[PDB]
Amino acid sequence: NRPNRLIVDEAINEDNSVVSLSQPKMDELQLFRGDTVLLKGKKRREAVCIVLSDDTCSDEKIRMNRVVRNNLRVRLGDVISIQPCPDVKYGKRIHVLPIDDTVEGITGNLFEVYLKPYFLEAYRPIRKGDIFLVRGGMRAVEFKVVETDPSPYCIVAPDTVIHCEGEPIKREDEEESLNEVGYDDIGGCRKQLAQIKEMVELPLRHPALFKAIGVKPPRGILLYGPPGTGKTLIARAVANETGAFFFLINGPEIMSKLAGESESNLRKAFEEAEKNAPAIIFIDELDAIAPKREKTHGEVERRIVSQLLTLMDGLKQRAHVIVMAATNRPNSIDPALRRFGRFDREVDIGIPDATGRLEILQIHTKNMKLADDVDLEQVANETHGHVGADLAALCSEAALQAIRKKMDLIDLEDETIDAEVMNSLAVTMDDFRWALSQSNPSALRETVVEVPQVTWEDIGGLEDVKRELQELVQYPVEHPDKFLKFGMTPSKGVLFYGPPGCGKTLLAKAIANECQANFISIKGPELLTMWFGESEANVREIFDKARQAAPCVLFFDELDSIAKARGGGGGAADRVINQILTEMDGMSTKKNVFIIGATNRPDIIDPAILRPGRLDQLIYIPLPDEKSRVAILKANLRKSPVAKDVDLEFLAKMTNGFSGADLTEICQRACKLAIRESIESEIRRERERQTNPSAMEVEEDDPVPEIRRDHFEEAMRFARRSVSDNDIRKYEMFAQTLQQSRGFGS
Amino acid sequence: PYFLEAYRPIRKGDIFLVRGGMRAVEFKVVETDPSPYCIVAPDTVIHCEGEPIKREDEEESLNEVGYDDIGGCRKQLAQIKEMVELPLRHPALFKAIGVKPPRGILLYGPPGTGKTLIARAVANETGAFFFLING
Ligand SMILES: Nc1ncnc2c1ncn2[C@@H]1O[C@H](COP(=O)(O)OP(=O)(O)OP(O)(O)=S)[C@@H](O)[C@H]1O
Ligand SMILES: Nc1ncnc2c1ncn2[C@@H]1O[C@H](COP(=O)(O)OP(=O)(O)OP(O)(O)=S)[C@@H](O)[C@H]1O
Ligand SMILES: Nc1ncnc2c1ncn2[C@@H]1O[C@H](COP(=O)(O)OP(=O)(O)OP(O)(O)=S)[C@@H](O)[C@H]1O
Ligand SMILES: [Mg+2]
Ligand SMILES: [Mg+2]
Ligand SMILES: [Mg+2]
Repeated sequence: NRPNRLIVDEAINEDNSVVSLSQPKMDELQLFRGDTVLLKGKKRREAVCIVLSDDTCSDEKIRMNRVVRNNLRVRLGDVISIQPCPDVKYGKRIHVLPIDDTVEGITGNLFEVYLKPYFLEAYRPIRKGDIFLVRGGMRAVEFKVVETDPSPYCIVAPDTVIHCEGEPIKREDEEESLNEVGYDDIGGCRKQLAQIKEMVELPLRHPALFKAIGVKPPRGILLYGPPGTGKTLIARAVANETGAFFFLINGPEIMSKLAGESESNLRKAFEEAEKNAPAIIFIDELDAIAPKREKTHGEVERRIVSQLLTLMDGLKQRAHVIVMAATNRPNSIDPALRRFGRFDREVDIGIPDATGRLEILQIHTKNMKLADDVDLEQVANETHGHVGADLAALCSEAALQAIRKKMDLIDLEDETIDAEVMNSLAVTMDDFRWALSQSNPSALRETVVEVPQVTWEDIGGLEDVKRELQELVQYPVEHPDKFLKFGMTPSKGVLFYGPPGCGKTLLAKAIANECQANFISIKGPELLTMWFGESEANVREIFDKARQAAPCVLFFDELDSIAKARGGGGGAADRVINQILTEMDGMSTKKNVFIIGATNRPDIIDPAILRPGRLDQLIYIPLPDEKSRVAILKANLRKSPVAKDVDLEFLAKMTNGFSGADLTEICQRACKLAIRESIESEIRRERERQTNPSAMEVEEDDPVPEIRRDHFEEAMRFARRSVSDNDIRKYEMFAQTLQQSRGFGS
Repeated sequence: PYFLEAYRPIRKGDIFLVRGGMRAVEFKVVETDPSPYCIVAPDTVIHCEGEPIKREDEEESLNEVGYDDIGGCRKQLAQIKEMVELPLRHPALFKAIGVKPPRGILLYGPPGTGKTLIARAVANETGAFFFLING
């Protein structure tokens, strides 16, 4: 019962000689955050590192980098003893040698480019026989600390002369390489990688214990997503990091053979993974082998599908084999493969969000050298609809434009192998600014599931509606116990209705931002574009995406288009509304999926939507008042530089009966007047400066930097109301008599 | 915990079964000194040391499937017993009657509701020969 045996978890820090610990474990273990610890591992191999602190780190777990993890012959979830050692002295001679595979391109220097900035103000604790890694110069490079004269371990001081001359040596056959793929090469998919580790790590770490329990493990894991999102990468990383045997079956490579060779290749893969248990068999591109029953023709294709089903069912009589697979959508797989005892667990890898895209861009720009203006958060906010492969291509294209301009400088003697041109080489912001425009993203039709970025501050007015939406959406998530006590059940749906342009889409986004839930937006034209024989699996697919990503807000915008397409034979409108109604009835509230609709025409809505148990909360969103108009105009003008002279309350008194869209239109029109005036002034000053050279005052400056009362008072003369007064009386009537539409009605 | 406040009447040569610990376990009462049958009192010292022995080839195992592994389908299992139990219990008598039995029984339902299980249980519990063809 010792407090020094610890177990490895994933690393957050980026350094090669830093381990992390939580503070109570250090205080029990008598360690401070400047110490120099010694770490023992399997096959009697040990390491030396600098410890620091963390709060996200637990006590039963230590977080260390992959380079330390591979110098200890340790994988994820293994045992390591830590002990303090202030017995570390400085050095005199330290002999390093590169490793033969990483040094086949460059020749010339290795000391000043690589080793010189690495040990400067670092004092990295090294030991004899350790491999370390340096990034820089569009390449990563390995070295091994071969010999220390104060043997065996020391701290690299400026006293130590570092021998970097000799032959790059060969590897030992059990040295784990650093060009392999691990968990740090994957970004933007934290949750899914956690699920796959939970499913897979225990039945492959502990086969004997888990056989001795008597529980069944999973055996079929189907990864799916759009093309190019890193599924082959995830399977390869789980295989390398658990250390299991790994056999790869490729889809076209099996279907390209002749007949009896295809059957025997499948059978040999499953037998060979019997022999070397534990294993992982990865079937890449499954829908080339086993597509739909109606899309196969012949004897050979159906015979291969039946072969694969026999082997998947016969895995039960085997020991410790996981079968993974990958496909671009689940609906094209033969549905007999997704039963029980076959591919029964599904993991969905989607397109990344903004945090994900920044993390991809940081992965691919490791070995490159960036210029000092390049801010990758702006690139990550610009690139929308990019999967990971597109971001890798964008980084590669920017690097090639930089090397092309340096061949515009240096072309004559650049043909030799120089390290200096690589030293000077840098990628500016305009290269990324170029390659952003000449890039063709590939996931724009895909439905986006993310948290929105519209807070409550973008919305002006509407103060009781916000309270009512909190009490509908947020309260049965945070406080389920009150609803258990008082004996009621929460409701499921809301319908917003009202005049055009008053802020319904913004409210539906802001409550999803408030509750930190996902958000799926569907518009009426998107449902009507879905075809005659195609709308069915599509509406079911949207309600499935809502169940997988719960707690969710599923928002049906623009219902008046679906209503107007009925009656001019409008059969597709009736088919879509009936199928939405059936899916709402089937939905059980124990996943916290919450449904919202919105309409500008509350007179032609289908009354069966308003039934209790369906969208039966009716919130009327009206034209704003004078205080509300002041709040709207303040909300739209937060980014614009506005002069002090502007009176907003005067604009609110002058604009009566406007909606929110018209107030935004007035702001847009005034800003265009400002840009026109500025460009006239720049043409006039350029003309005058060029027509009178040698001017005594070279004073470049903003002539008008802000928006004054002239611009708003001119933009006010072109204002037009969007909602006429007869319409206002009709919306006031429906505000009270909408709920009576279900009987005979009107 | 098994024999505590139980006083279970045992006999020499019987197999019994204990559940617990994410596993079921078998034992056989091999030898009683008041031969052959007795009641397990706190007087009895219970020898639980030795080698776990092999089975006899006609010992019916308890990892097989019977009618107690099926739940939630009382009515249908009653129908299948009525159709099947008499023509397989008494073949000679039923041939001597002159009535035809059924010969094709189609079980159907959604995926995952235990159809393979029901057929396997009827096969084990009647003791008929059983051949499995897989599609
Ligand atoms: N999440 C990611 N993080 C880092 N790199 C990624 C990521 N996703 C994709 N990539 C890069 O994109 C390349 C192609 O990804 P793939 O693994 O081929 O994706 P995929 O699932 O194979 O798509 P298909 O349908 O097989 S073409 C990878 O080799 C990586 O370089
Ligand atoms: N209450 C409001 N506060 C701030 N901006 C608003 C408000 N209402 C409307 N806007 C602005 O007007 C635009 C239209 O708002 P939406 O919420 O999309 O209105 P809508 O109810 O969906 O009606 P339409 O048909 O879509 S214009 C928004 O993008 C805002 O720029
Ligand atoms: N009524 C039940 N009582 C107890 N366990 C059941 C029951 N139904 C299913 N199971 C369990 O579910 C497992 C799978 O059932 P199966 O016998 O495979 O059903 P099934 O009819 O084979 O479905 P398919 O279409 O063949 S995949 C069984 O091995 C049992 O563990
Ligand atoms: Mg692939
Ligand atoms: Mg809108
Ligand atoms: Mg079956």
